[PDB]
Amino acid sequence: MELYLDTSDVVAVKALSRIFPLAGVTTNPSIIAAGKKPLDVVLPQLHEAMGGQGRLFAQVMATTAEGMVNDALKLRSIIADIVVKVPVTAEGLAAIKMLKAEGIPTCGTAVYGAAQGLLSALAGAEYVGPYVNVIDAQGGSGIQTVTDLHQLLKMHAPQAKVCAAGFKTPRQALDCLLAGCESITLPLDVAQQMISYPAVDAAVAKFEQDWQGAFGRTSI
Amino acid sequence: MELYLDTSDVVAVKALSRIFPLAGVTTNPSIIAAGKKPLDVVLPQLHEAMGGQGRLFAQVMATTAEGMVNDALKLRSIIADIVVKVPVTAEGLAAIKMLKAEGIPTCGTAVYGAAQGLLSALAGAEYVGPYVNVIDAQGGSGIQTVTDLHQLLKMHAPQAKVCAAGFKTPRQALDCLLAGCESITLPLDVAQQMISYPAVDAAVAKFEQDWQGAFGRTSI
Amino acid sequence: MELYLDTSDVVAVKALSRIFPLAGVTTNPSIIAAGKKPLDVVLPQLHEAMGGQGRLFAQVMATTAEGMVNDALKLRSIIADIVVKVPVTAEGLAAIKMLKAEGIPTCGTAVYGAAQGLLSALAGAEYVGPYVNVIDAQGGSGIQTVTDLHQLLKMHAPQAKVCAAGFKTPRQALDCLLAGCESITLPLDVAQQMISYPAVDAAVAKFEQDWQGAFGRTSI
Amino acid sequence: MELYLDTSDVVAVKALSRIFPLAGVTTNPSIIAAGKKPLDVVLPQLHEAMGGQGRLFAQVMATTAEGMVNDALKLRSIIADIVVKVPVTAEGLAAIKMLKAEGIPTCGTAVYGAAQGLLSALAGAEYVGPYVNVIDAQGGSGIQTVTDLHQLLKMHAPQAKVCAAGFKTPRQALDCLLAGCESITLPLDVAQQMISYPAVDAAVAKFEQDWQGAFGRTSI
Amino acid sequence: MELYLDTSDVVAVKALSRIFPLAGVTTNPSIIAAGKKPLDVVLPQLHEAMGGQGRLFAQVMATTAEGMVNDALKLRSIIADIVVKVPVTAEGLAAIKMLKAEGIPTCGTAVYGAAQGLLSALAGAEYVGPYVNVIDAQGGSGIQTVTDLHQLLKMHAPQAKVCAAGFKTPRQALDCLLAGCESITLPLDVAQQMISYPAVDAAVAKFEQDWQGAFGRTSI
Amino acid sequence: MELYLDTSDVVAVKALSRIFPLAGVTTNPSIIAAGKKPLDVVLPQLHEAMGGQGRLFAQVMATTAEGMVNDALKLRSIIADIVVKVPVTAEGLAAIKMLKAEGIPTCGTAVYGAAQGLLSALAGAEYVGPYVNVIDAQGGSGIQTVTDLHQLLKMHAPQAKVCAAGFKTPRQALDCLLAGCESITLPLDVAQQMISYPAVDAAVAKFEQDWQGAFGRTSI
Amino acid sequence: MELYLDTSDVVAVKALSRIFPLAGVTTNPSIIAAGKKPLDVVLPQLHEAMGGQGRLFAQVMATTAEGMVNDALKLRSIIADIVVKVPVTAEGLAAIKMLKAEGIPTCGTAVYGAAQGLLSALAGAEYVGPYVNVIDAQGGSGIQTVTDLHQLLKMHAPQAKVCAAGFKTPRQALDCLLAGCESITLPLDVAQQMISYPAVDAAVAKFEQDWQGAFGRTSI
Amino acid sequence: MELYLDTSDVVAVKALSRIFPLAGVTTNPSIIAAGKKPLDVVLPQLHEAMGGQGRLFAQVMATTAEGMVNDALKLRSIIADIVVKVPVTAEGLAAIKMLKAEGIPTCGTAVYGAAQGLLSALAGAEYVGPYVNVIDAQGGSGIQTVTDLHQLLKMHAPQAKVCAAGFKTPRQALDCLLAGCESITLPLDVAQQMISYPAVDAAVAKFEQDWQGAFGRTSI
Amino acid sequence: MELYLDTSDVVAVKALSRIFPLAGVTTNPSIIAAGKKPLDVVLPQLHEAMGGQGRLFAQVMATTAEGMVNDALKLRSIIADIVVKVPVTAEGLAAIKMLKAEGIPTCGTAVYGAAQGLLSALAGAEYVGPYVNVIDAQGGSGIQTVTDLHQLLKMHAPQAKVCAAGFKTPRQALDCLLAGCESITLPLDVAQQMISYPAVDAAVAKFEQDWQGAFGRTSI
Repeated sequence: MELYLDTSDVVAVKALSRIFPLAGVTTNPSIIAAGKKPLDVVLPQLHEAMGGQGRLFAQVMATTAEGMVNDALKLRSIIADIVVKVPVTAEGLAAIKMLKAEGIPTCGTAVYGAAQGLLSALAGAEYVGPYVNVIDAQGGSGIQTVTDLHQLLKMHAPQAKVCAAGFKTPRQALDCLLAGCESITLPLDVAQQMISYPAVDAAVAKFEQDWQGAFGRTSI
Repeated sequence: MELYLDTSDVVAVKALSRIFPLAGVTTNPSIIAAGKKPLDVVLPQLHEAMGGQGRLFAQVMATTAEGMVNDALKLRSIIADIVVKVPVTAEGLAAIKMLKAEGIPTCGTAVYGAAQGLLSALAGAEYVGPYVNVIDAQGGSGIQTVTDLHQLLKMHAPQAKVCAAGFKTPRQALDCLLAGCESITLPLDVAQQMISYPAVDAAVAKFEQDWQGAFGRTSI
Repeated sequence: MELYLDTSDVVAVKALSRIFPLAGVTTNPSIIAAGKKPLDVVLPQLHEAMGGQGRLFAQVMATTAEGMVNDALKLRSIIADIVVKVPVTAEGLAAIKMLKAEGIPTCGTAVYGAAQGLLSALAGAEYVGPYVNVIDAQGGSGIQTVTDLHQLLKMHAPQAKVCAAGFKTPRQALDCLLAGCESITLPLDVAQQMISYPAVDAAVAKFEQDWQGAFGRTSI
Repeated sequence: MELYLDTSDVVAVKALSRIFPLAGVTTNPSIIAAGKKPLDVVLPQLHEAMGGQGRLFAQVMATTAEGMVNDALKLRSIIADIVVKVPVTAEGLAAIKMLKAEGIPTCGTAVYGAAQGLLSALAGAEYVGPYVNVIDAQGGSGIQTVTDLHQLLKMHAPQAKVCAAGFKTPRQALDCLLAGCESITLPLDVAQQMISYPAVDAAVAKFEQDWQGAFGRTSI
Repeated sequence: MELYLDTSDVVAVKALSRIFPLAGVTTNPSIIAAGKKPLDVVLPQLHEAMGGQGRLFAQVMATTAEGMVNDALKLRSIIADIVVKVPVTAEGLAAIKMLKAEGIPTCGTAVYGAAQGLLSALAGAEYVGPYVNVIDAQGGSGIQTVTDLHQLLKMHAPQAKVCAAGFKTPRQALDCLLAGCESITLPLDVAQQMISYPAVDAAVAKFEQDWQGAFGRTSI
Repeated sequence: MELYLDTSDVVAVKALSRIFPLAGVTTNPSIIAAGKKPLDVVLPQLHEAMGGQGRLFAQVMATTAEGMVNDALKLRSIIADIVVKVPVTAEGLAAIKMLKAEGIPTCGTAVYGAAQGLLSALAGAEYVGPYVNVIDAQGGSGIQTVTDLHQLLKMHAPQAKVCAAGFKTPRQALDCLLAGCESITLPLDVAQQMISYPAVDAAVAKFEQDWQGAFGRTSI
Repeated sequence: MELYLDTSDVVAVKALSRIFPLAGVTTNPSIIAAGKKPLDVVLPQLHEAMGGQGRLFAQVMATTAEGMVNDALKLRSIIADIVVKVPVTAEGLAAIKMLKAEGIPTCGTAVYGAAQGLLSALAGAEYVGPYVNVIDAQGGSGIQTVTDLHQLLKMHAPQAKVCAAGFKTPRQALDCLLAGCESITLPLDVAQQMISYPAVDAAVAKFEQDWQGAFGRTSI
Repeated sequence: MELYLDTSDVVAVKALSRIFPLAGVTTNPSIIAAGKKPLDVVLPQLHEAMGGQGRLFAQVMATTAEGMVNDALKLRSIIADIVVKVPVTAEGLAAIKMLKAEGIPTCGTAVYGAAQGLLSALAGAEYVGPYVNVIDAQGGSGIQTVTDLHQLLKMHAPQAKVCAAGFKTPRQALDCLLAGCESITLPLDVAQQMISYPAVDAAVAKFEQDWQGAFGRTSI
Repeated sequence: MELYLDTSDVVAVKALSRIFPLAGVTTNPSIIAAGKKPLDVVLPQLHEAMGGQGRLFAQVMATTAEGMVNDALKLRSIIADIVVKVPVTAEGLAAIKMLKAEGIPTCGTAVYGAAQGLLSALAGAEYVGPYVNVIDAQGGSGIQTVTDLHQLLKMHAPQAKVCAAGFKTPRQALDCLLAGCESITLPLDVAQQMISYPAVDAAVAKFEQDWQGAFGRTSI
């Protein structure tokens, strides 16, 4: 499974890169705007924070398919192996098709339904990104949409993967993973929650207390 | 998965060919009549609109099996690699058998039950076309019939595929695809509905608004 | 069960009132605009077309809760026993609360999720109308949302009913009814489709043919 | 449960009335034509065969709703307590409504879908008759349609009952009964099959053989 | 739940009457033949062995319905409150109907299918007896038949009960009871197996051993 | 999937051989007796009707295993590649074992339970034939028995196939096929029913009507 | 729900009586032996520890049914309202029957199967005690046996309750309660585990810490 | 699937070897004692009865692991390819381990739980024998235990098989086989019941009767 | 499947090594403290007790990731092929990553959720050890967490295994194994319970009694 980070925070990415088995860092225009720095500056910094390896995601700005292709070329110039993000629209689907014809990896973002994600995957997208929280806030079920999308990708576009995003709680990520999602991207808060357990600290303290009682020291 | 268009509209087929990953265009005598132009004039136009590639479907008009074979030969003369469509009747099954013996690819159309579609597939048809809307309007369940037909084809005629048609809503197409259908043909209204999401437009607008707020421009 | 018509066509309502066991006619601002006539003119006409009985639904146009209440009072003045419709918003929920305090029956329209419909029902709404086709076109599942809403209403607001709307096919209405919906409103096309079966005509013709063969007469 | 006979055979009805707990005899124009005698002659004969009790069903022949009501009045004149049968069409639904207004029991025949049967039941029909064999031969599932219709009647029209017909095997009748159908009508072949078991005869013969072995006689 | 004994063994019936909460004793011609004594001699003995209470079952031996009625009258003369047993045949169903008209309780024996048992129950039988062992030995499933019969009786003939018989193992009786059967009749071997557990004896021995260890005695 | 015909009607077999994708013709002593001609006369005629290809089934008539083997040798002499049919009895199982040792393909007929069919398959039978209608008329469930038998053959005798027979309706055949049966044999009535749909004829008529309206002719 | 304690520890019973909503205290000969004091001494002490209320359980020690009845009379003399415990054996069932006839409340202990517990309940026992841990250690499933016993008691002996015992973990008690058990008896260790949660202590500490931070005190 | 016989009856084994596709003969100390002859005499006789082929099972009698290994060596001396049987105890598990180290095939008998059977299989046993009847008589479910054991063996010890024993009815064997058991051992009564069907005899008689009616003879 | 022992008792490990098919011995700081001897002394003793083979587990004691790596190196120095254990924390995950980079096998202990275990497995852990009892004593479900963790490992980290720990009853271990866990570690009490069955002893005694009755001796 590929575990990505949904942030542009370089310091946090560096801090969590040595803890998590991160497969990359994933960004969207809102995240970049929150970062306040441009792509040509952020993307090298995020790549360095991951140790020079990993896989970066960036989203296009244009609305026309040709503009999306030009933005994809710019992103590939900034980062050689970047994976574009492209909203799944009519122009988005056209741009995905052109990028597939051009050999540039593409990702179908702004996916709200299983059929839309499947269309993006068939167009040539390597990843299809549904936002669980946005779909849940749209009155639907993000987990059900993600499960349907994963089933469709596996049975119809086996070369495509689902990169579920938009998690408010670690339970959402667990549910998405149990649905079979081949990839997942977590925000900093959710990612930190996934590893912070007070029960683990209590158990470690109890182990150390028993060690002191039986030996009188803490090491070894 | 093969995604076809259930239309004879050349302009719309050309417009949607660059958006959708179309595997071809599918037609029936009613669609052709609505197009008001003959097969020898439409089929070349539909093939050109698809970019010179793809897989066209045309339906025979004869009632006798020998007449159906003659119509299939005429269609193959018009388009070299066309896939005939043949109603699944006694004469239809006979014609499917003869076409299989002749190497011409055939498609079992006018399928109202899973067993009828399985008979068409066993006769030699590569595709079996159940009309979801017609079956639903016949008092039955189009999705259940399509699921049964797909299961029967997969476990009895693995070389045959289900090309579900007759969709009034994108949800019907999604349900058919989740049932495992190897192919699907959408009408123009349904196909357009599959890619038009106001929520996607709103999300893109929000992304651009954040981009402007944080940088003051729209591109890159 | 209450069967309503989602139309403002007075002639069609009159024609279908003697066929269907209609409980009333349901209208929304788009339907009224398509009707091209004002509420003070349409509503008496629709009531008369129903035979002077039944239950009419009309939707408020104000955005503020107090304006919503004023529009509700105007509608009640036009039709004594009309059931208002109110979009389920913050101001919509406030207006529903005031109308409940005022004894005016209210309906929660523009419902996109089960929880929103439950909030409308708890505020005091007698009906909660989710549009199945709109929710389906929003990337979700209209039938699943309707089922969840009905379950919530039955186990939490037993005095409220679900009036499922927005049907493209009779199968959607059948699925909603099988989910337990206490009410359903159909457009003219879907309502007509539910009663027109060619198989029934063929069976009646066969019965008459057998009657002629055995008796040589058509009547009795 | 109400057990009816789908026949106009007076001798067979008399023979099976003393065996089965028959609730009535059910007829359709094809059955009457096979009988070769008119309603004014058959219906008194069928009523007498049942012992002067039971509940007879006869089907109207008119196409217009007013003609349907006239035929219903004629049938009621022939048999005082007869239950009409009326195909579920637009004119059929209108005639059902008029008969309900007139206090004449009505039955919705020629039912091909659950929604059509529910419409007939809501119009005022006490019984809704789906033909399992006809629906099965129409490419659908008769048992599934009957189950859906029964669920709809129970949860929406509790005063209506399902009288499943068109059985080729006793297993179909068993499946319909297990679905909860409140009534069932069997043809003579199926009805006779339901009670004829060679295993029962063998077991009785074995019991008599043991009785002879232990006692030497057959009686008592 | 009514617990009966499928035997004519007077000594064993007396022995097990004080252990089991028996509702009566059930017999068939084979069991009586194995007993080697006539009904007029056995039935009083079986009634006395039960303490003068309980409900006895005896089976008719005639083949014609009138003969079955005469045998039922003879049995009622022998035992005032006996419950007849009548094979579910055409003549058996006729005899059940006559006995119901005569007020004599009847039981539908020789039941091999759920529908046959339902017919017997509708005819007027208070109990319906399927033999689990015989149905299992006939290639079918005795437990499934019993479950279907119980469901049919509960939803169609609520006044009738299922008295499952023909058990080779206590697990069969447990499965029948878990299916909801209102009554059950066990043979001597199965009935004895239901109460003989070596584990219970071992646990009692352990309890007594602990009592001796802590106190030094066995009583109190 | 192998589709056989359960008949000895040479003319009907010839008529349906060019329509259906028949794998052969299947016969039993009752069918042959209805044909009124001997095996040495029928079997060559049935083979010729099938076009000189296909796979014929004939049933032995002896009661002893050695007699069954002799009858199998006689049948193989009449038709070189015939598949014997052998009732699954003790002598039947012995004969199946001897035929397997002799290299003659064998078929286990007269199968009433899943265990009996599995025993026949293990003995060496290539096909196991359960009669759905006979099992259904025996009080059990033919479809359940067929499903259990197919499961057992698949997990225990993978070299054996289930050839379901005894169909009264096409729905039974569809249910058997959906259970996974590798083979099916249909009678003439059921087989003809599977391909005759009035809806298909109506749809073809509508297609021709649209063709005439838009073009003014019927061909091409 | 009745919550009992499976112990004879008077001090612990008194300590836990003010914490738990105990319905009584339950004992068996092994527990009493571990207590090292006789029934005439323990039972008054246990009753006093519960505050003079509640319902005590004691087990007979005789093997013969008459001896069991005598022990039950002795126990009732010691404690007026005690609920006896009686192993479900042949003599145990006889003793249960006599106690039911005598008006003494009885409990079926040493229950290893659902059928044995149902027999005890039908004999007249008000409670049936399956030992979950003993059944689990016997190779079976204690939770499944308890669920089956509860279903049987509810559908056959509605006046009887299941008092599940023999718990090693609180999860076993939770599973038994979720199965519908009307009563449960916990050992001291399991009962203490049910209320001791370190997470609750941590949450309370956090609440008090926030209270101190925001106000600077601990009370109110 | 491997079909064994649970007997030491040489004459019955010889009689049933030519009917059943027996894979061997299985024995236990109780069966041998019923045979009244020693292993050195019975085992050669049973091997000869099977035709010199098949796979024999014999059970050790020692209580210590070393004595168990000595008994296994003695059994292997008597029969070269015998499959030992070893109760799954602590010493039994030790003996299974030693026999696996020694290359002697071993079988885990006296299995009462899925975990015990899995332990035996992991120790090295090729077969694991649970007695369905004994487990059922122990208050548990033999079929559930067998299913759990088979699942555990398949997912944890794929080289081990389940040889279900202790059948009172053929339905138990059918249930075990449907659970996927790779082997089964039947007693003579159950084995004979599995092949004796009166319905098959009746069907054969009907076939011969039709043959006589149409031809006038019995052969061919 | 790998069966480990969750103990540091050298004598018990030696005793149970010849009975169980142990794959190793698992230890934690609390277990080691209970052992009262250091790792450099216990680990050689535990390895010797297993016969010089097996796979030992030891847990690090440091809190920092670098200290965890140093402790892992010390453990590997003590035992060449030891499998470390590392609590799944942020520092624990970092240490797991470094150990994977260093080629040292690692185990993710102190796992309280499926997602935490999956993170440990992705970081590089060969095993993931959730404590069933510790999770159950935290208000959750240990079996459900173990099942979710195993599913996640199989579908996302196929190279990792689940080593379920913390069992109070053999039923917990059976449930974990039925969930598919590739490994399991048992405490001495639970391990002993899995092999000690009084029923097996009774069956062996009965076998020996029959042997004496039929032969008069105990051996062979």
